[PDB]
Amino acid sequence: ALTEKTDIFESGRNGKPNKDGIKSYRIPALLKTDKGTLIAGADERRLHSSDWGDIGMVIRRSEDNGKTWGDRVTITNLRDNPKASDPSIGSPVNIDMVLVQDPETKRIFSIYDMFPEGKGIFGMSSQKEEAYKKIDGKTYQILYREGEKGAYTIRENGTVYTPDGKATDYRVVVDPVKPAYSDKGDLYKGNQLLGNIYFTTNKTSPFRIAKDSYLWMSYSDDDGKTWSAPQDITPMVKADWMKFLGVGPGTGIVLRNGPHKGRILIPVYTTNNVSHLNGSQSSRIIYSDDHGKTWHAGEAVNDNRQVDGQKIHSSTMNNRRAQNTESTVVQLNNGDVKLFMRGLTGDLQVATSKDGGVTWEKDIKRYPQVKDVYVQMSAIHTMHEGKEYIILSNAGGPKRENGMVHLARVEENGELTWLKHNPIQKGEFAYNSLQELGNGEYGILYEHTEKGQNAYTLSFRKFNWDFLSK
Amino acid sequence: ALTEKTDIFESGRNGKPNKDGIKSYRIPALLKTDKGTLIAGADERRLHSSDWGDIGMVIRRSEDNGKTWGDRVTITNLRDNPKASDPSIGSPVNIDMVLVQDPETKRIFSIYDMFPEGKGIFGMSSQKEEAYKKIDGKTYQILYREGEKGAYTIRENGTVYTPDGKATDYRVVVDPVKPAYSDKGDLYKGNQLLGNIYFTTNKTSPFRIAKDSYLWMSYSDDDGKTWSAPQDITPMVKADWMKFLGVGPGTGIVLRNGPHKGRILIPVYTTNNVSHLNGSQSSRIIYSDDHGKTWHAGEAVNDNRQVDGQKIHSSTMNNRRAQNTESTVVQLNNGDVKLFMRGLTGDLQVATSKDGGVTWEKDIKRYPQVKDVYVQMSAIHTMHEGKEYIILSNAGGPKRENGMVHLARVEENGELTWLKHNPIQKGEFAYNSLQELGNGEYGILYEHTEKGQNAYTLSFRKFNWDFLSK
Ligand SMILES: CC(=O)N[C@H]1[C@H]([C@H](O)[C@H](O)CO)OC(C(=O)O)=C[C@@H]1O
Ligand SMILES: CC(=O)N[C@H]1[C@H]([C@H](O)[C@H](O)CO)OC(C(=O)O)=C[C@@H]1O
Ligand SMILES: [Cl-]
Repeated sequence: ALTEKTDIFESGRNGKPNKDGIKSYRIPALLKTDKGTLIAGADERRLHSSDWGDIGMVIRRSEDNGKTWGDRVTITNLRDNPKASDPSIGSPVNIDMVLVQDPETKRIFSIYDMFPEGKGIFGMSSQKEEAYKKIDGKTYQILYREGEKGAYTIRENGTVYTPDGKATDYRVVVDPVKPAYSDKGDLYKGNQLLGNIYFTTNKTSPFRIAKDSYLWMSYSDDDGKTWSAPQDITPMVKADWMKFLGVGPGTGIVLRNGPHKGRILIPVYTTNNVSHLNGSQSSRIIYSDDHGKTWHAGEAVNDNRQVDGQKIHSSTMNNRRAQNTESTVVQLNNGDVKLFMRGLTGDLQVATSKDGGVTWEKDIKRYPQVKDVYVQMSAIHTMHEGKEYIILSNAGGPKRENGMVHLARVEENGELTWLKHNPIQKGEFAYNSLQELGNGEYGILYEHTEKGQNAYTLSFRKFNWDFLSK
Repeated sequence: ALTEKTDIFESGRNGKPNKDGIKSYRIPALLKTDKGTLIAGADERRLHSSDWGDIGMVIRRSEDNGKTWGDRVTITNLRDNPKASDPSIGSPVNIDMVLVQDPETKRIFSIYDMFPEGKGIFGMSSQKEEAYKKIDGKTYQILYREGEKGAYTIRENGTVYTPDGKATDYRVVVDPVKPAYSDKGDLYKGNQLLGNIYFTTNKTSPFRIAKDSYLWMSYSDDDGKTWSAPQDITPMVKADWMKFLGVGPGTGIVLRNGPHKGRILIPVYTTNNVSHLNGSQSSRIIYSDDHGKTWHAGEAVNDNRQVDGQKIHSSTMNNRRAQNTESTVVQLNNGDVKLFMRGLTGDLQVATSKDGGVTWEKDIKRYPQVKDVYVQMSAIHTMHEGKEYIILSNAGGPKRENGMVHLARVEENGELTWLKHNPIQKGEFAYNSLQELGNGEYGILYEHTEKGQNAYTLSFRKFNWDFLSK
């Protein structure tokens, strides 16, 4: 059996905003917390549906295990540029979240992309501006002044600082904010405002950050009810050559066994300056061994990998077919990590790691039993009456439609046997996130539209083992 | 006055190897030391005059102000691949050197390029191979093993470690090297010599280093009679995005003024993976503030540089004309650093640093009164009775011909106004290196051909100044 859909994030209708003024909801993430709570995350795309604009990172909570859901809690929404001529592209952007709970600390992390005002990924500059500087062993974000060339950093209490190293006070950027963090990056000269460092057009202040892709994180210590101010984790994980670095949205994992047990894995992907979105999309994970304090980049699956007798690297590649993008991560009972990667083979592409996410084996396994129409997927480990299984959910196709939940037995070394492919949602079907619910039940937050819904409405369903196996 | 042609590094004739079977000599570097000694350095290009093959770093000394010269002392020459099916491209390569002396320590530095077997610069791999890896960092050089993906590292005493971090113990590379350092890189299984980590063709050992460009350093404390084993400085200065990193050959300086007195400046240039040789050649310096122990990279002249309306970076640029390659550096008495860069404008190109070679000013000064036929140049600071004077020497044109010596008056602001341009050599003329001999006398080692000489024969000329004035 399978429950009827419960709509958790309701988008507007026929191009028009909903009751709150919001046209679109988008990128689902679902988390089952130690307290038994269900946390549902999404992009709140106010006016409109594209991969940019006024977008907030929002969650909702359920305590009755998915029956009823509380209020929308906004984690982060950066304030729009009020003097931008095109308001649909006139806001700093947060986009795509990953959720994970550290089982030791009970801390819940939401990691998500950040772009200043622009078209977030489809609006990146073709030239690099340095985003960060290491002054005397400490890393500070850079600022670029109008007309002037040179450093400018952000130190101490948001006190700016000239390329001279002179504490040119008057100037402060806010980073211990305050309201719902919409005032992050606000620039003051005195007690009076001015502008915001994430503003790109028609600026009322002289300072902006570098035009780049960024990676932010916020945490909750009260089961998802209140969230910390965004931590900029970018410099810990982003290399000099990297153009884009963003999350593979959905739900991350904590390793439960082997010598790296307790390691947090967050799926991510990069583009390089050689081919950007045309032929360099490359999956990897970032990880933390200290309960979310510091983060590190693992190697890309495409690093030192052989395609057609020629080795590639994610920093230099230009090959459309060899890309792998958004991914979903799972650990086996034998300690292996499997990375299910969105790609362009029409097939399920899977990478294998032996050292817990850092390095990847030579070959990408392909399963013709599971279609991939170039859309996000979620997969989870689950134990049923002995051993062992993985549950994977994505569009059946052709196109982003006919939602499928696929069931595989985990064999031996460490092989997968696809046992059944059960339809879960007819009509439009895109992004989705699976969770184990306890007691042989499972949950899913997925993208789907009906009856003129804008794109997308995010909906929840429970199901049991019978729905999966017969 | 001007002294007649005095050859130091004699090339061959009409495609014949000279007395010692060395067809070609190339890339002059001239240094006068603390004891008054002159050092002349060259590419010992044994097999041809191309930018690859079997090349040794060699010097010849003079105690008598360049009257007569001592014999050849090989700094470094890596042994050839005896199994390579083409000897002309069948050797690990060293190429281009900078000479410089620390005034306080008297240590003389030779900084030069290195490539494994191949066409060094004209034969670089299309895709990135990681060359180094931090482990409890601790940075080690990577080895790749035929048939396998995965690190392999060179650790203590040259012991090869497996990608897992297990000692192969058996496998070891020669790091403290002995002979002419010709055994550097040799790979052993115990006392069994198998091959060399710098060979890339028809290999006899299982391991090779990354196909990349490297930057090596040797030093002598005995005024140039013996030299240490090559030190690999690459990982201190070469960023991840960099394809090529190599020196602007000739002679370096030490800062004598300002808040950075004692800093050693080595001119270098980089390429990127977007356009490599076709549009990315970018001049910068590397420097040492601790007497040549540790090195750091300065920012490129092309970093955040407004050109043709747009801002570029050395890591992302594709602009042929905006390139700046080999360069020579001088400090002014007001503390400014000037960088004369080989370019493709036909003009002389000059950039200014006000923080001792790290950052560069918005603007590149073009001096039409001075020609540049896209070839290396040489410049030195020199006081004579007044203020302030710089000598710049290069080709006259059209083509690599007519050795010119130009003089400029260093104004206080501090621009420079050119006074006279005097021919020092007729015929075909290319690379050169200038020094200050004292008593208002100057010396120049340069590149020249006559009587069917293989190119080049590298000749010396001593003289002032009435040549410059009158
Ligand atoms: C940060 C961002 O833009 N993420 C978006 C992603 C990305 O643009 C694409 O993977 C580029 O190749 O595309 C999609 C999509 O519905 O297909 C949704 C994400 O919101
Ligand atoms: C590292 C190296 O090869 N240096 C060479 C240099 C280089 O190829 C060029 O600067 C690329 O544009 O070319 C020349 C030259 O004929 O002028 C001489 C140098 O030996
Ligand atoms: Cl602003």
